[PDB]
Amino acid sequence: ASLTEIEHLVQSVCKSYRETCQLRLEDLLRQRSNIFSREEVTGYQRKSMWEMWERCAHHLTEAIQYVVEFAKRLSGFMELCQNDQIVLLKAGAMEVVLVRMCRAYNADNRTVFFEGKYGGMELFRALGCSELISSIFDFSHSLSALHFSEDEIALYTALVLINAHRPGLQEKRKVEQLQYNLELAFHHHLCKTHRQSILAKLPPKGKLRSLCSQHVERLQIFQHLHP
Repeated sequence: ASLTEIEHLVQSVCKSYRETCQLRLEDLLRQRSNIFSREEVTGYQRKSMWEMWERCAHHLTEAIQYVVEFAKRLSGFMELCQNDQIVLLKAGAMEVVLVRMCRAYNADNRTVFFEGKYGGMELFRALGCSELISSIFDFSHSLSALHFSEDEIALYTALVLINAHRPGLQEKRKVEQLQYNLELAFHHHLCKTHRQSILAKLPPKGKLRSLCSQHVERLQIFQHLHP
């Protein structure tokens, strides 16, 4: 690539994220004062695990739909054979959703935006997997402390998805090329915005794999019996 072709890649990835970000950052920030009351929190905790599951499943499925639309607008993604488009999304979609969640999290009171208001992890008590929920909250708290910009999220999440080492890739070389060009873009933008410092602060890549694998294993247990 040439430097202006890289800048062009950046701009495009950043626009794709803006068009598929699902909740706009301005509206999340403005809602931080809109917090569940103790009686509303009690209402969630009284819900059966089954109802909580169904709600969580619906919001996850919505989120994944936006991630998929994002993938589709990354240049070169749609020219990949359908097998590899599926491999990459199967592996990385939930990982991207976990990263996107940091935008909806308030590290000042450890609350997340859920169904219209902010609430703590105790909102989710009826699922009975506090270990998992607290590690999700802990991961988002780790990310929020970086003060991730919109564009940083865009570029980082595209590299979450465009990863040549996922197994079953039928055109591993095409994916490498796209990953390479997105890495150049990412590192270039960090230089133009003076944010080189965040690279060494990003989650160990295995961190997201390992958290997503656990998260899916809970989802697995809920959406087998009773889809």
